[PDB]
Amino acid sequence: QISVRGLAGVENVTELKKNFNRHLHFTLVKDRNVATPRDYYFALAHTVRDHLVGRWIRTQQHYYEKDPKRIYYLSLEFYMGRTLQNTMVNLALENACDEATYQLGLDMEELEEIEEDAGLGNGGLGRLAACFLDSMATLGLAAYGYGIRYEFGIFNQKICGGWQMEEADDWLRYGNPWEKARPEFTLPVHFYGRVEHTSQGAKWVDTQVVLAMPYDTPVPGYRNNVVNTMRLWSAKAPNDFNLGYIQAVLDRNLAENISRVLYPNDNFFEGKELRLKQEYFVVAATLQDIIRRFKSSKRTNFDAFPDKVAIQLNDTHPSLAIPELMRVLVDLERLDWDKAWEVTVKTCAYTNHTVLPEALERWPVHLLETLLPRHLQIIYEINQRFLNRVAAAFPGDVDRLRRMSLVEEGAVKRINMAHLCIAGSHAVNGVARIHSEILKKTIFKDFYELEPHKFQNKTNGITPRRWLVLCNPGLAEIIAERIGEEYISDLDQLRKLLSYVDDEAFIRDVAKVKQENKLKFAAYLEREYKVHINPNSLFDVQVKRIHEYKRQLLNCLHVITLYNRIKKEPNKFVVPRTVMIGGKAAPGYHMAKMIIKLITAIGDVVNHDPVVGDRLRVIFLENYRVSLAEKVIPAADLSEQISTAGTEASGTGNMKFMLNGALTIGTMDGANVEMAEEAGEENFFIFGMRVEDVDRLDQRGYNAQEYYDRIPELRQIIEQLSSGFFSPKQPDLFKDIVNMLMHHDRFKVFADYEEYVKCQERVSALYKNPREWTRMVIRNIATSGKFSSDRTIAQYAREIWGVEPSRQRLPA
Amino acid sequence: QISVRGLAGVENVTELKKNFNRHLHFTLVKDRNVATPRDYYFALAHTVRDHLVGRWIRTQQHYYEKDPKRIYYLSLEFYMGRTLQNTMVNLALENACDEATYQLGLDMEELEEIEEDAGLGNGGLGRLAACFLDSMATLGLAAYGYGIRYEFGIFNQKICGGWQMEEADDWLRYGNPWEKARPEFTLPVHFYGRVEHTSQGAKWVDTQVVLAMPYDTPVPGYRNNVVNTMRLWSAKAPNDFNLGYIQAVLDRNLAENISRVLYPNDNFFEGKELRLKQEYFVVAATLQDIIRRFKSSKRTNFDAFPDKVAIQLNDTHPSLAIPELMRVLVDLERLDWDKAWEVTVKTCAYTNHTVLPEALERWPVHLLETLLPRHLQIIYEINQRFLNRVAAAFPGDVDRLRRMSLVEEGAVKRINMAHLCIAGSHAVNGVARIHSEILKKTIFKDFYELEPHKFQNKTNGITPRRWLVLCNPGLAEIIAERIGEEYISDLDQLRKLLSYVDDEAFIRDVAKVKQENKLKFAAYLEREYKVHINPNSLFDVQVKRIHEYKRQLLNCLHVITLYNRIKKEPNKFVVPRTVMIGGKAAPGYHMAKMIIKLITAIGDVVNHDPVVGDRLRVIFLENYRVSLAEKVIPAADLSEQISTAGTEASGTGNMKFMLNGALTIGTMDGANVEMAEEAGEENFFIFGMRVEDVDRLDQRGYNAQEYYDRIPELRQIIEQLSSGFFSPKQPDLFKDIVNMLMHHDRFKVFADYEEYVKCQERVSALYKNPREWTRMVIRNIATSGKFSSDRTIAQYAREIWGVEPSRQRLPA
Ligand SMILES: O=c1[nH]c(=O)n([C@@H]2O[C@H](CO)[C@@H](O)[C@H](F)[C@H]2O)cc1F
Ligand SMILES: O=c1[nH]c(=O)n([C@@H]2O[C@H](CO)[C@@H](O)[C@H](F)[C@H]2O)cc1F
Repeated sequence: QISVRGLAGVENVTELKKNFNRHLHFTLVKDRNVATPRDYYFALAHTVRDHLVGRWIRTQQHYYEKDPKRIYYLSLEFYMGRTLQNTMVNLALENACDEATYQLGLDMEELEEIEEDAGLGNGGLGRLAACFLDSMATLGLAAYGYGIRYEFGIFNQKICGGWQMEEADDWLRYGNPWEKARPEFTLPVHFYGRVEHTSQGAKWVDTQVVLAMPYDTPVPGYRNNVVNTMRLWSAKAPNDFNLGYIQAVLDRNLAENISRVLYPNDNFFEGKELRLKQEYFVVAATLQDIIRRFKSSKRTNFDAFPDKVAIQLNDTHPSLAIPELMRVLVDLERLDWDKAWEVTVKTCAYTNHTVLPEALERWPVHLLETLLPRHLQIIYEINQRFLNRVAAAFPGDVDRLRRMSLVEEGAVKRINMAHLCIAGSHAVNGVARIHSEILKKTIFKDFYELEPHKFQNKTNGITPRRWLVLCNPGLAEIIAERIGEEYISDLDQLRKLLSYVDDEAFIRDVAKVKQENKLKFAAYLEREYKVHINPNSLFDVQVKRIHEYKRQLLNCLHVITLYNRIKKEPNKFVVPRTVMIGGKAAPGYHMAKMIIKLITAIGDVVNHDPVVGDRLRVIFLENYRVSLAEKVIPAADLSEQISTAGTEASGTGNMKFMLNGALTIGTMDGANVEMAEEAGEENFFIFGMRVEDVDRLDQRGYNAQEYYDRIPELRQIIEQLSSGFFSPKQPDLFKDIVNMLMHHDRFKVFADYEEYVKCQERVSALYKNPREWTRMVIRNIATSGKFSSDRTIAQYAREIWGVEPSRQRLPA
Repeated sequence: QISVRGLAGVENVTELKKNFNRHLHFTLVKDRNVATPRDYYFALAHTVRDHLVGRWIRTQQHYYEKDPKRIYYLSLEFYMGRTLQNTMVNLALENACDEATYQLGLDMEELEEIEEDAGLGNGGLGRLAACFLDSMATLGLAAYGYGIRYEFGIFNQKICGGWQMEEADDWLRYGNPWEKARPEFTLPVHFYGRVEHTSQGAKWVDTQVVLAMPYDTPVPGYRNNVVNTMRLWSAKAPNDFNLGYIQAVLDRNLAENISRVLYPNDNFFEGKELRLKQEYFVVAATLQDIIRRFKSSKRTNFDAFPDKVAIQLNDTHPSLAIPELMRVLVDLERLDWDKAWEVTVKTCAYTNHTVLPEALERWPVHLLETLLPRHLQIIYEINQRFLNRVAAAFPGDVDRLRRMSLVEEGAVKRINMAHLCIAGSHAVNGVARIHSEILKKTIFKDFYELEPHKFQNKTNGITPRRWLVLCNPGLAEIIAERIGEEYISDLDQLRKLLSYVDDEAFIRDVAKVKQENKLKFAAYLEREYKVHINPNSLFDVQVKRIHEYKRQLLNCLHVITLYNRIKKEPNKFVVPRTVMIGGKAAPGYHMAKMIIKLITAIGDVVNHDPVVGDRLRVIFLENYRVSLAEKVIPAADLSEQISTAGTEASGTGNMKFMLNGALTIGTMDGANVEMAEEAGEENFFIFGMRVEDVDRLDQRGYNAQEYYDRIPELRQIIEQLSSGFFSPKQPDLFKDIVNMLMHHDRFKVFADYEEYVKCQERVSALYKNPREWTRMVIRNIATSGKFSSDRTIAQYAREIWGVEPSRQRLPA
């Protein structure tokens, strides 16, 4: 049908149909008379998987023969979404499978909807890991993603009576055709116990043992025949575990609970023992596997270890890799401390994802003492040696010594895991230019002064395979018609589109693709949720995890302003909008749960007011996840990126909207700054305080009452919330929200309100002129190239890992 | 190589090799360079499984079209063992696969050893269910086995310091290629709650829900292209289960624990709540599935239900089927009580497996009250109506009323599940002629008097596929050479062998096959256990679960007698023996654990005494299970079947030894009586008290001291045990054993000692004359035909289920 989806050759289609029928019969044990759409999905998945196998085997054979430096990406989260379409895209099989299934009397898009998301992450950090795996394979790097195979991923969100309810994400119920269990590579992991000192060093004894069983999932590169591996560990009890008899067998669950469930917190640290066990479990199994592969490659020369191994730490979650590597090298391999430390530093690098104090991992010493006694001792020794260096560099500066210590003093002694990561890594990076600068100026200032060479920036990116070709084939096609297909793995080529900004045909085509996407999404909503929207309205979208810093509340204030203005002048023309907000709240985060209730409560009033009509709709998008992002992002006109300046490290949702033809309303925060720089400030809707303005306000003290007193429209909204206008049956329902905004608002919602509302007026003004709206859109798409994760990964490769990317094809 | 293993045609072999390589590549994702023997096993298993699929699909299609009466065999145990070789035998693929793997450079027998036993049973009762499934498929019956998919089967037994240790049987660790998950047929099961009475009958409300997910395993018939189904249920929590958040997800384990582990008790009732949950879980899911299939076949006519459905209860474990069927028919389908009861009685039949009082299920009322409140009410109503019938038949007989009641009075009120099964079944059977007679004379006398027509006998049997063709191909072949292959599904044809009892060639061939089997087994022991035996000795074998009634202790007394006699006259000739005892003890059964220690302790003394040499060896066979039975039984010369008369209902191990060329030393107990009747008493080594003799001794009182006083050789053994001869470091180790034998022996070990020892002398006498030993063996094999489970199943089919067996082939 469309060019970018590849060839549908007679031979290919014939073979696909044949193998589909083989799998339905032999694999699924069904015939066409009893088969359901789910059976058909699985028959297709197995058929496509078969095409990965040969390439997967020979890629791994190639790495053994060539013996390149290996890259190990350690993460507690891999937010993968669905795999079927992504695999077809990367293998150039989409059109062929579409034809084959069509000839069998099946709709492929209907089959695609059956696959469960692999929802093994919370949001930005987890999705970054997924985009990174795609780019590393596309760039021919010998890379492995290592994580945990959670039996339950991020919860499914149901909205009941306007409230979030959580349901278990039982994603493995029907099986996972993509993974391959590798019980033969099972490894032991140790917990608890005690440390014994012998004539020949320390020994960690009397431990409890949990087995780590790996499951491997293929990661295909874009049309280069490279297939890399994501290896996820599952927890298993040993067979003599607890071994009255019945209870001992039932108690195996205690060991296996380690890999049971993903902690559903986003940008928030919870110091629970089970989470610490998860962090060590992934680190211990992964490091053993790395060392095994290093020894088996081509007495043991660990001096060359950093030449053949790079370990990237995604946040501090796998920070225990640092003392674990020291433990293995010193206690087991018998290297001297100084040599082991040199190897460790040159091997490890650390990526920071936030500056919010509540997100920083600070583990109580008493927890580490009980669970990991040898690691605590190693951490104390690292700290002593590090502080000896600080004292030599800054003699007499006693406060610097306490500020920089890995051990924090107080009520409970804690270990600062970020301090550990900086000390034990050769590179530390932030994830956008402004964020990386904030790190050097504020929270890691002391460390930057000691070791300036360690600090880098690597601006985040997204993969243009999932986030353009897959989710928006209509846009991919009209671009390819003009500039060819090379841009899919070289996104900077989108700049060529600048020469079409005055092209009347292109303008019409860009706008046509957006309309079609909006129609399709408007239909999706009616079918699956019985919600009814006007597809001719401006689609105003804010999708991301619910958090006070992201300021969904500022969006709510604007929505109520628009409603109040309509009620004041009902017969005045306004540009129609559909305001869509979606995202999950952490189950324990009360204020985020209250914000969801507020959004639905506003919808309850606005959507049923006869005077409003179809001029304003407010919709909460339930169960926001990767597969939903792929649907809504291509349909969006306006992307809301409105975090308080200095709080969103980078953002990546922002980049997805830019690539897909939405304009951005945003603060100068995270990557928004670089996006505006690339496109031109005149092609962005920037408003509000800059970081420096927030700093000034903090200095004199933020007083929300001042804004309430001086802005009549703001006062009206607060009075409506307080008096029960949006909750008639429970007048005081939103008291906590009002109290927070008036007395305890860390994120200064009122301070950006006036400029936000005015900027929104400018958006509505431009939308009234379709031609100029679309020309600005083209200027955004054309300059989105920098935000490909291929660019990001090439920078990590050259500046941190010391490896060269390759666009060269492996033989098919 | 050998005829009975089928053809190895060029086309077949070529295709098998091709598919083996396909599975290694696509299914296992390996090449020949990295593959292990386990990978090769799996590639073969998938290749063989592929051959089952077409036949499995069309068998189930055939039953839908023909709509025959369906047979449902309900059991908490299916002791299946390994599946690979059994499947090859039944499909006639053994020689072809042997050739194909040979050409690939692999040894098939080595690959077969990799498969884990499906050890989903304890012993005789569970293995009977497995043999029954094989026979039902071979006889073309539309039969389904229904049970629980335990994640952990019967524990693996390790012997440490002479003691039993238990390890978890993690049989699913590497996957199970034979099963197919069917999550689409998942069904809810209800627990707890309360009963509400409405205008329209009772309602069971406020329940907890557990999901039952089925897994289907194919059951191939012998070369008839029939493939039946064994459907095993797995427990799953619903997704809103318990739905702070983390704990709610972790607590799912509580629901899923229902299918976690097999209770390891053999002939012993333990009244634990979890076991009751297992029993209802299998019954509730199974009955819903049966009713669904009945409604979907060809408003709803339940009068015809018993014409299309038979439910066989394997012991009382699934007895809740009776009140569950009443519940569904009365509460849900709204039938009147009397009609529902008629349907229930005509549908259900019950098989009793023991008369030992400690094995009988008597559930406390308080347990049923809390867990299954509606079932308790239904049971009370069944009891009231049943007792009203008894009162009408036997007016004034008040003690009969209390004896026959389903409710037992006392300290704790209990429900007698055997009484429930008799009341609610149209047929009740024992499992050997003597057992069935004991039921009518003793424990069920009252019930027999009320309803004599209900009581039947169905003597147990074993499948000649697993228990001859599979485990003893050498014997199968020499038989086939003379009488053809038809006997494999018509075992009565073995009678033709009586005309070869004087055939010098046949005599030599029978003895040659035994020697080879013994050599192979003697080698297996050295390889896997480093134990060294003389293959020219008489192989004296007792393998079965460890229990006081089975009298492994009587065997021990004989062994010590032989040792003492040798020590008394060292230079006298004795027929050399290897005495082998194996079997598992229930983890909580102290006396059985002590018996295992005694056996190893005797071995410790006997096997290291230089004066004994290789004339006497005592070996404990570790981890006795189905796969081990297949190895040892063909190697045995003497089969020990020495339970106290009246205690072993039938036995089936006895039949396996008879078929495989061992002679039997035994009491007139269970099926031993019918075996001796078939072969002729002169061709059996019968000794000891008959049932009537045990009864007489009980009347005057059993006094063990009398035997100790009158038998000097017995006195010597007891003094050796007491004084610490067999435990020098712990002199009083066996005090409990001596005390039991002297003061509290329910099974009268001393009373059979003299006759047992004398009978053993007659065995040794015959073994000295190889030719006459072998002629007696031929007379046993030739008359083993009655003990085929094909005969047993044909009797169930005609006399209980009302269906006709068929040897007719389905199209391939
Ligand atoms: O716990 C966190 N969970 C999360 O999604 N993040 C996010 O990481 C993304 C990838 O770098 C960035 O784009 C965002 F700015 C950041 O908020 C940060 C966290 F600390
Ligand atoms: O719990 C029991 N577990 C068991 O193996 N059985 C056995 O059942 C076999 C099959 O009928 C018979 O051959 C045996 F006589 C009997 O002991 C009886 C039980 F009650």
